[PDB]
Amino acid sequence: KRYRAVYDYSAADEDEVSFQDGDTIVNVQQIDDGWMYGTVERTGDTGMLPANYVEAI
Repeated sequence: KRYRAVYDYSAADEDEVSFQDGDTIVNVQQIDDGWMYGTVERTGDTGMLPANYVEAI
């Protein structure tokens, strides 16, 4: 269920999350081909994140 961010990402809107390279994303569920939903542990931010910006741990 855990992923690691490989690049920084800045949320475009309220439903996305922001994160930094190296952040762990947990409780990840897949939404579609482009997008997952999960929580950036370090900030507590939960929401949509682009799948290309993370990798499964």
